[PDB]
Amino acid sequence: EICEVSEENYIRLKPLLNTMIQSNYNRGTSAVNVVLSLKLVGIQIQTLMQKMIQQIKYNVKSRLSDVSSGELALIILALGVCRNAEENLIYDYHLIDKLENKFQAEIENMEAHNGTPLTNYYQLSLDVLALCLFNGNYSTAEVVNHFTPENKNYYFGSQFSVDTGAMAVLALTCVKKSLINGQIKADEGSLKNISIYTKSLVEKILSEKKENGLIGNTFSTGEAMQALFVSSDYYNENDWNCQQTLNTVLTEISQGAFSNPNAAAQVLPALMGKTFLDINKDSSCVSASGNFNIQSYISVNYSVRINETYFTNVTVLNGSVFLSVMEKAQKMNDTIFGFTMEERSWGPYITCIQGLCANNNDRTYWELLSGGEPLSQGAGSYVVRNGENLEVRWSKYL
Ligand code: CNC
Ligand SMILES: *[C@@H]1O[C@H](CO)[C@@H](O)[C@H](O)[C@H]1NC(C)=O
Ligand SMILES: *[C@@H]1O[C@H](CO)[C@@H](O)[C@H](O)[C@H]1NC(C)=O
Ligand SMILES: *[C@@H]1O[C@H](CO)[C@@H](O)[C@H](O)[C@H]1NC(C)=O
Ligand SMILES: *[C@@H]1O[C@H](CO)[C@@H](O)[C@H](O)[C@H]1NC(C)=O
Ligand SMILES: *[C@@H]1O[C@H](CO)[C@@H](O)[C@H](O)[C@H]1NC(C)=O
Ligand SMILES: *[C@@H]1O[C@H](CO)[C@@H](O)[C@H](O)[C@H]1NC(C)=O
Ligand SMILES: *[C@@H]1O[C@H](CO)[C@@H](O)[C@H](O)[C@H]1NC(C)=O
Ligand SMILES: [Ca+2]
Repeated sequence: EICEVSEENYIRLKPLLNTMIQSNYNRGTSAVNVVLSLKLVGIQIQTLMQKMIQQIKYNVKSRLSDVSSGELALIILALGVCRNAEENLIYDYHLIDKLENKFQAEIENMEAHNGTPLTNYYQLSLDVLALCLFNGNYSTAEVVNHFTPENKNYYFGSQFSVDTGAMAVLALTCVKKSLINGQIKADEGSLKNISIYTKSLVEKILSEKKENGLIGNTFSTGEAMQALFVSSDYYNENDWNCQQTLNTVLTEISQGAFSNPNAAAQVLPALMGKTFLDINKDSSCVSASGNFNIQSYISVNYSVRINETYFTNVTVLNGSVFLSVMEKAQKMNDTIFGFTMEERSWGPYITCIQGLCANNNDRTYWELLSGGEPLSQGAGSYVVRNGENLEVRWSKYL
C-alpha cells in the first residue's frame, strides 16, 4: 500500500522543511541527506544545494579515501535524483567507480573479520542501492551471499534493525527490477532467492510494528514505509494500515519529534509517497518546483555499566539533555565518568568512557538507556525527566 499526505495537509510537513533549512547554519551536519530528501519530493533549496556541493567538493578533493561507502552512496544518490548539471560530478569524479571499490572493501572486511563489514548493513544496502540505480558494477551473487535475512548484521543485540532491514529491502528491490529489466544479468534463480530475502525482511519489519502504527521507533518508520511501499507483494491490506502509520508520524512532527535534520530528511520522502526507487538518473528534474510562503532543577540515577557499575545522583536544570547529565558526572569524577565524544552529522556520539572506546570489528558500543530501555535519541537530544534511571552501557551487536 502507498499512502501520503494530502495537499490540504502539506502545512503539517512545514516543521520538517523548517528544520532542514536551519541546518544551513550547522557546519557539523550533512547537507547530502537533506538535499537528497528534498529533491526526491520535487523540492529544490538553493542554500542547502550550495552547502552540499561545497561538502562534496571538499570531501572529494581532500578526504575521499576516508569517506565511508555509505557516505559516498548518499552523495551519488543526492547528485543523481534527476538529470541536472550537478549530476555530472558523479561521472567527472568517477564516484560510481569509487563506490564499487569502497563496497568491495566492505566485502573483503567481512571475509577478513568474521562477517563484520567496515561499517554496517545499512550502508551496505545503501551501496547496492546506489550501484543498482546508476548501473554500477556489482555482483548479484555477492548480494545473495551476504543479504540473507538471518545474517547477524540485521540485528543490534536481540533487536532487529528496522532501518537496516528497510534499506536492504529497497536495495534488494532495485536489483529485482534491474533483473526483470535488461540492466543486469545473473545466475538463474537469483531473482527467486532475492525475493525470498525480501519476503522475510518484510515480515521482520512488520513484526516491529507498534500499536500506534509506528514501525520500529519514530525514526525508523519513514524508511520502513518506503520499504513497504515497494513490497506490497509480501503483505495484505490487513497486515498494515498505512494511514494510521502516516497519522501517527504527522502527530510526532507537530510535537517536534523531528527536530534533528537527519531524522527530518529520512522521514520526508515516504510522507509524500516517495521512495529511494523513484530516483530516475535519466531526467525527472522539474526545474519549477517549490513555492514557499514565509528555573527548577531535576535529579536522576545516572549509571555507567561495563562489567561493574558506577552510579551517582546528578542534578541538572530542567529541560537538560542526556549529555548534560554525563558532563556533570564527568566533573564530579573524571576517572569514572570521564568520557570521549565525537561530533557526527546526527550529533554528539559517545565513543569512549574511562578510556574504553567502542570498536567496530569487536562489534562493541556504548548504549544509552532509561529505565533499562534503549533511547531513541542521542545524548545531545534526549530530554531527561525527574527520577529517571539513566544508563550508559557497554554492549555488543551480538
Ligand atoms: C549502524 C547504526 C545506525 N544507527 Co544508531 C542505532 N540503532 N547505531 C548504529 C551503529 C553505529 C556503528 C556502526 N557500525 O556503524 C551502533 C549500533 C553502534 C548505533 C548506536 C546508536 N544508535 C542510536 C540511535 C537512537 C540511532 N541510530 C540510528 C542513527 C541508526 C541508523 C539508521 C538510520 N540512519 O536511520 C543506523 C542503522 C545506520 C547509520 C549509518 O551508517 N548511516 C549511513 C551513514 C552514511 O551516515 P552516518 O551519519 O555517517 O552514520 C554514522 C553515524 O550515524 C553514527 N551513528 C549511528 N547511530 C548514531 C546515533 C546518534 C545519536 C549519533 C549522534 C550518531 C550515530 O554511526 C554511523 C557510522 O559511523 C537511528 C536513526 C535508528 C533509530 N530509528 O532509532 C537513531 C537516531 C535517532 C535520533 N533522532 O537520534 C543510539 C543512541 C541507541 C542507544 N540507545 O544506545 C546509539 C548511540 C549511542 C552513542 N554511543 O552515542
Ligand atoms: C538460491 O538459493 C538456493 C537455496 O539456498 C540455492 O540452492 C541456489 O543455489 C540459489 N540460487 C542462486 C542462483 O543464487
Ligand atoms: C503567507 O504567510 C502569511 C504570514 O503572515 C499569512 O498571513 C498568509 O496568509 C500566507 N499566504 C498564503 C495564503 O500563502
Ligand atoms: C568484563 O569482564 C570479563 C570477565 O568476565 C573480562 O574478560 C572483560 O575484559 C570485561 N569487559 C571489559 C569491557 O573489559
Ligand atoms: C540506580 O542505579 C544503581 C546501579 O547503578 C542501582 O543500584 C540503584 O538501585 C538505582 N536507583 C534506583 C532507585 O533505581
Ligand atoms: C544526591 O543525593 C544525596 C543524598 O540524598 C544528596 O544529599 C545530595 O545533595 C545529592 N547530590 C547531588 C549532586 O544531586
Ligand atoms: C520541567 O519542565 C517540564 C516541561 O518543560 C515539565 O513537564 C516538568 O513538570 C517540569 N518539572 C517538574 C515539575 O518536574
Ligand atoms: C571517583 O570515585 C572513585 C570511586 O568511588 C573514588 O575512589 C575516587 O577517589 C574518585 N576519583 C576522583 C578523581 O575524585
Ligand atoms: Ca577525559
